[PDB]
Amino acid sequence: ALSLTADQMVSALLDAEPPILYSEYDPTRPFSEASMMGLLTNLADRELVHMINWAKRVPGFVDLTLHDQVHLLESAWLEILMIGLVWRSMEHPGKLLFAPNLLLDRNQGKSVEGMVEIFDMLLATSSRFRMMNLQGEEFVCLKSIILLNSGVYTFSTLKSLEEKDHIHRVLDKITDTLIHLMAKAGLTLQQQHQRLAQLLLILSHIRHMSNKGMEHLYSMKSKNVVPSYDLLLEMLDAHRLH
Amino acid sequence: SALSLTADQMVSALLDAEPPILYSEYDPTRPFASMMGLLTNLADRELVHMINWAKRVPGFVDLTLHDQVHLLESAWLEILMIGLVWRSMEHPGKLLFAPNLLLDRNQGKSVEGMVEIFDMLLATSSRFRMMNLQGEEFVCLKSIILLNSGVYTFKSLEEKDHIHRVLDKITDTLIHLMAKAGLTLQQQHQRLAQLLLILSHIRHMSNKGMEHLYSMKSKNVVPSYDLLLEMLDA
Ligand SMILES: O=C(c1ccc(OCCN2CCCCC2)cc1)c1c(-c2ccc(O)cc2)sc2cc(O)ccc12
Ligand SMILES: O=C(c1ccc(OCCN2CCCCC2)cc1)c1c(-c2ccc(O)cc2)sc2cc(O)ccc12
Repeated sequence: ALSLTADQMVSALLDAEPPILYSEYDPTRPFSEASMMGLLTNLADRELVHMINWAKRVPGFVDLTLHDQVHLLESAWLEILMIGLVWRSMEHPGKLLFAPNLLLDRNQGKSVEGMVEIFDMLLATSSRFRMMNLQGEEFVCLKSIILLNSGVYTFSTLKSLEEKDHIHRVLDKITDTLIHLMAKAGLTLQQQHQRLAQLLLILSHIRHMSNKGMEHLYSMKSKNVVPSYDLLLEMLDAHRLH
Repeated sequence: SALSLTADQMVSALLDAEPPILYSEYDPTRPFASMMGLLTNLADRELVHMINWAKRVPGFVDLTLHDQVHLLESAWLEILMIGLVWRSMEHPGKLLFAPNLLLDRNQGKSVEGMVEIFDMLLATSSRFRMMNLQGEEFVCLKSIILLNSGVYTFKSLEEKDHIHRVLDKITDTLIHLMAKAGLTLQQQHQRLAQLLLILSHIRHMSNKGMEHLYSMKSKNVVPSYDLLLEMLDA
């Protein structure tokens, strides 16, 4: 993994991209605002399975222990859902494209108590992507950075010092990769550094939205909010029988 | 105008703007639970010095008062935390809230819900330590937190463009520092990225800290709009 070129890094990330899923309901029937959370929950749950298989294709990720793979996904899963949402919504001002058949605006967000504030933050992030003219190759680098970065500070065993050093090396490679993309695009050295910072600073906002969103989901008092250790392990820990 | 400062002038302005290190307010002859009262009192006194510092960050006072207040509302606990982490850098295993208030994680356990965030703060300090973070870099990072934390949640696009122009100059300033220190272009990029990724962790800690503070049902957690505006002293 640490021997990939920038071009190989981009290529592997582009190839790992998960599909765009649809909301599960009959589109010949009228839409009901009262079904919204149900629809969003079912969508998130199905997306999680594809997220696990995307994560396994992120260079350097399966080199980690399964325990650490689980912890990174525990920390990052809602951030990853959210940056994916923002990316899908970038070309639809004022809207959030949860699915091609589930395109919502903030007035619809208002029907769920406590949701509109987060809605508004997601919309502003989509606006920022648009203002920056964020490219696909840049987007997949950012999403991989979220996966590797978000949980790396909340995990001192010898094996684990080895894990953190590996993560930091892979992160350095993704930085090189972003710079390569920007250079190949024709940006000056000054413009490369400035845009690199602009991209990375957005990740602080994505982390903020993830924490506000998590607090919001917990406030709904559903039985199931986060993916369990066991659920994630089961999905991550495949046998070699297939 | 602020946008015309050189990288060297930006660094000097930020170093000179640095706030003082305050002490905890307690009688050291008296027996030492009341931990939260001490920390609350400390943070409350730190805030006015934070406002004086923000007014000295180049470009900040070119914003409307309304927008200055919004930025401080968003950033104040992050700023207190990166300050704590910086002060704690040479004290492995402990958090230097003040020179007369140096606590370890065992003392953090005495307050329900605190030790998890305590541990995150200690880890961030260790990361700064291992990166050999310099004072010149620290004051750039802290200025970035002030300008960046609220910029995605706001004439208004003129204000945002201004903020992003100032952020760009601080990026330029960070790179300049690293170049003078003899880092290669590759190392310059990589170090900039490593520093900015730590800011996501600091945002995370601020979020969890805020939840914790709210979970204690205290008199009040966030500084009000009116308090901040008053301290800005129009
Ligand atoms: O609405 C959701 C959402 C709903 C349920 C979720 O989790 C359901 C619990 N489930 C339990 C098993 C493990 C996986 C999660 C997650 C997101 C989405 C979001 C959200 C927005 C605002 C807010 O205040 C809270 C969340 S963002 C998002 C992106 C998606 O691709 C899908 C759903 C979503
Ligand atoms: O303990 C505090 C703290 C206590 C009270 C605070 O706010 C009190 C409310 N006050 C109201 C008027 C405006 C200012 C805030 C803020 C921080 C500090 C921190 C903390 C750590 C862990 C955790 O779970 C929660 C907080 S971090 C910190 C750094 C400081 O320089 C000072 C206090 C602190």
